[PDB]
Amino acid sequence: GSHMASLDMAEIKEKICDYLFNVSDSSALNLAKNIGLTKARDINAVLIDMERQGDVYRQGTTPPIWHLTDKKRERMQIK
Ligand SMILES: [Cl-]
Ligand SMILES: [Cl-]
Ligand code: NI
Repeated sequence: GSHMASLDMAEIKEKICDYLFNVSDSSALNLAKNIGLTKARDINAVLIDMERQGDVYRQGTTPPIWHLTDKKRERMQIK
């Protein structure tokens, strides 16, 4: 919920990266449905931390839809 340095949170973060990059942009609710419903609070915590760092952004309110940022995609893809 805070333990961003744990193996467990690194695994949730890569599952989020994998989904947002290879599947699509997503609500947090849909990420939990795909990654594991019992991990919703850690998914929310990782998204908030990635947002603070400019690696994802949220779009809209009901619910917000999470997207990879251009800064993050530039580390992953060619222009
Ligand atoms: Cl990542
Ligand atoms: Cl990836
Ligand atoms: Ni934590």
